[PDB]
Amino acid sequence: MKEFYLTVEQIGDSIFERYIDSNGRERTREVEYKPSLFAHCPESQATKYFDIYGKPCTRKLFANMRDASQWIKRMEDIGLEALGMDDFKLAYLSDTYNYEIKYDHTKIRVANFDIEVTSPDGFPEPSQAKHPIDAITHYDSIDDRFYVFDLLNSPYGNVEEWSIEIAAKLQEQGGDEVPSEIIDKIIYMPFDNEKELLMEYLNFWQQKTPVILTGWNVESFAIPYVYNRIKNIFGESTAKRLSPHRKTRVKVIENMYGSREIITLFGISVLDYIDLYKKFSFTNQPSYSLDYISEFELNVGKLKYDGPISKLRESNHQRYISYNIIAVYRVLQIDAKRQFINLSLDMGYYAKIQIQSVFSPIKTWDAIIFNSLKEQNKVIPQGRSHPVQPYPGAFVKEPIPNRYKYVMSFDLTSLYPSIIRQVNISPETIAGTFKVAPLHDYINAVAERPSDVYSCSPNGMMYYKDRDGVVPTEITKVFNQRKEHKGYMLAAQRNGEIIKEALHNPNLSVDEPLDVDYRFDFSDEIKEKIKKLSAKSLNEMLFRAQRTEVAGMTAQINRKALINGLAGALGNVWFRYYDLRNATAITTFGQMALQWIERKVNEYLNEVCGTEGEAFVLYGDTDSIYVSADKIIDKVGESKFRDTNHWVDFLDKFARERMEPAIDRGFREMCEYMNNKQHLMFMDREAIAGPPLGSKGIGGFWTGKKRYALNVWDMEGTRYAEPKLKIMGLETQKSSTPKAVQKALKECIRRMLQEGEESLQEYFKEFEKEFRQLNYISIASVSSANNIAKYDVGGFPGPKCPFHIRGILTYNRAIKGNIDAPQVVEGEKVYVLPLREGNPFGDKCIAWPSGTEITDLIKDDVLHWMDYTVLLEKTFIKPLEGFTSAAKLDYEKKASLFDMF
DNA sequence: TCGGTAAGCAGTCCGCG
DNA sequence: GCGGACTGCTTAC
Ligand SMILES: Cc1cn([C@H]2C[C@H](O)[C@@H](COP(=O)(O)OP(=O)(O)OP(=O)(O)O)O2)c(=O)[nH]c1=O
Ligand SMILES: [Ca+2]
Ligand SMILES: [Ca+2]
Ligand SMILES: [Ca+2]
Ligand SMILES: [Ca+2]
Repeated sequence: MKEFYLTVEQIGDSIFERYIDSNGRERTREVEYKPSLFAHCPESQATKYFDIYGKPCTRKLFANMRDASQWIKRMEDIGLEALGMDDFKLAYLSDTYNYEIKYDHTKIRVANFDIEVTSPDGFPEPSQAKHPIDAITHYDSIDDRFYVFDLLNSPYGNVEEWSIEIAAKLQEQGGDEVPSEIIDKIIYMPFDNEKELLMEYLNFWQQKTPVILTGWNVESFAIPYVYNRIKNIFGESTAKRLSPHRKTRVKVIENMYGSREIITLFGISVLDYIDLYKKFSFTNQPSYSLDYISEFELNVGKLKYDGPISKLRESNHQRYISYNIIAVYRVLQIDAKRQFINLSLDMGYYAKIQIQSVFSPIKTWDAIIFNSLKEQNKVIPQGRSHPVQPYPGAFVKEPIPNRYKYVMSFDLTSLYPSIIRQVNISPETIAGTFKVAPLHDYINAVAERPSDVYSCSPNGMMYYKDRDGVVPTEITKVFNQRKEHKGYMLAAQRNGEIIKEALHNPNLSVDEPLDVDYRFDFSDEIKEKIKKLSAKSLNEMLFRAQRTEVAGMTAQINRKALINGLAGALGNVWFRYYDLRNATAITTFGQMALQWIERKVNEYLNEVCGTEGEAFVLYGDTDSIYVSADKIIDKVGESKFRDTNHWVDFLDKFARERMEPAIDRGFREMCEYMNNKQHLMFMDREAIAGPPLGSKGIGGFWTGKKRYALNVWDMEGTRYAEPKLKIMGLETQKSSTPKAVQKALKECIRRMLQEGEESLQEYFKEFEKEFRQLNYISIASVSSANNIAKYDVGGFPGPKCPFHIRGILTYNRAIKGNIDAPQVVEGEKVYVLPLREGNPFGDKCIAWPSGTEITDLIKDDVLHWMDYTVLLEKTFIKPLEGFTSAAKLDYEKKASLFDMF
């Protein structure tokens, strides 16, 4: 097999590399790598190395990496550019793996672990590590085993061994329900003392050294705790055995308001799963406890126990250990679904970076561009210091707030990357500038044509047309990968809808789910077989189709995020290729493209309808337009359609056969006007929306910019079994909105769009009457909580104290003195409830850590004093009033002359 | 929360005769 | 009471 790296580090003058050799074995080597850097040289000097602008360079080979670093410093002292890859390990990988890396995940040791630490006096601080580690569960992907290290004797209690037999039993048998599929994979090791436990764990780690190390909060808790505890008991040298090269560093992570410490383990790649999830999931959750995320992702129930976690080991050691094991498994289950480790490996090996560097789009693109340029013996520029400067972004149209009955939307494919490719925007393709007219003049095609030679953006920049820049070349490669995965995602989505339709008529039989590839549209033969399947088999197939869609979504949306990240990196001062001329060339071209095509679409539809000056485009944001289709439907007449699907078909065909060719002609003209390199503005129909045929539903409404709701029948070629609400920006979509209120507001919207005013009034009346019975957690608001200290004046709110922070201060006074009460953590999320006048907490609200029940001490008083009237007005009535006023509807029935009968 | 801009709403403070 | 200046937080792209 072809060799591939696992990890790489620089330690002084050596590169330490772990890798898989040509025979598939894991090896380690230390290499005295001699790096090269570059200086500009005279034109009359033979070289094969050129910078990105075509100026000749001489290569300087150093005796060691320290010599190279010192040379960079002296070049700064002189005032001359020091060119080349200054991150020597990236250069090492580029020289050692000079081909497209083909990796074999089965050879990569991925470890998932979790620790338990009993603590009487609050949260066990990892930097102190003053309490025994009393359990470790460590799953190894190569062994496919859960290694369980269990402390039986502690200063906080002596316990009996954990029983695998009880662990396996149902909770209704008094068991812990450890999933049967992992029971045979557990290797249980009990210990008489903590010193022996940790010594054995280190010997185990030496034998089975993680390449990828993951788990939940491992970077901020488990790793520093284990390192510091071993340090405290045995000394520094022993703790450093967690690194295969015996090297560690305390790293200070700084933010806006403070800092924290993590431990860097040289020769390991730590990918904390909470951080993978936050980067790659595109969710914003009210809590990031593993129980909360597990319930959201997997629909598994919360891990139930009695009393505080600090007393769990002593009271129920059996459950304590089972729950440690289950926590490790839940992370593996989330990854089986979301496939974030797979994604990280794919992108890391593609770029040729340390795998943990996938968190940084700047580092990722630096490496991709470096490797690409090196292939042509070109030499990268030195990174420079720049002051942070604001720059302009997208255009968003101000919509007229209203109901909109029939709507079709259109959207540009991969806009910012397509602009980069069309215009040919790159550091080395800058050709010069032209004299800019107001943007309006380009939009309306009255400005002078910018150039007869170069490719232009309306910010004034011109670009070469003779050859593609490196940024367009490399962005195209990742875009093509994205396109492939998006295809699989959409096919799985369409396949899912076929199964949903079939589920209306399930067959009374015993059979099996079909063995199919859900990434490809079902054949006619498969469709025929599906129509004969049982509900059991169909539901299994739906679950599998949906898992295939999730896998495709992970792969496509994150490749989209990477290519959009390159457009953004051009506007980040830490990027080697930072240039506001290029960042603004992208965003300004986008503003023009949207407004240009709004004009062309209005012109086309006014012509087909025989009117003048009427606005068909009701809204647009960045690269999308929303078109009123009422007049199109009315030209046919509603009574002429057989059912909803009939007019949906008609609009689908109108969009494809009439509107898209008109849009294409419009953009081709724009490409010629700007003299661009290649026409790549591809705007296809996205949504077809409207009320059910014959209903009193309103179809859709807008309240303002980035705030609308549509009843959608077809999305990007997926024809839904049931209409789907597309809601953007409204409170239903915000993590700050109470869970039960999101649900109620969504039902109000559904009723408005699908059924009409009377239906809305009926539901509102019921919600208002019953909502006080809702569980307190479900009606609590949520907020991140920063700067608690800034606003705390002797335990009371200082000037301008935010509402949620006020709630935290209230909580802190109520729990004062208690060492075991859950503390609110700076920067994390809290639940918030309003309090009625004259409550014993002495303020108008209270807040506590999100994802948790409020502590028993004050729970009774919180429930008794919760202000339901304020809660309802603020979270439900006010947003609903906004929706209904915009849609010209009433949520309460107004008096009529009929009330007289 | 270590890792592009536009823009909405909640809440504080305070003016507005 | 509602709007502007401002902070804080959270979305849509
Ligand atoms: C979603 C998103 C968009 N944008 C910018 C760049 C996008 O090209 C532009 C439009 O966003 P989108 O229409 O969401 O995305 P897209 O056009 O890149 O891709 P698709 O093919 O799925 O339509 O907004 C960002 O800069 N960052 C982001 O996270
Ligand atoms: Ca735990
Ligand atoms: Ca788009
Ligand atoms: Ca059937
Ligand atoms: Ca869009």
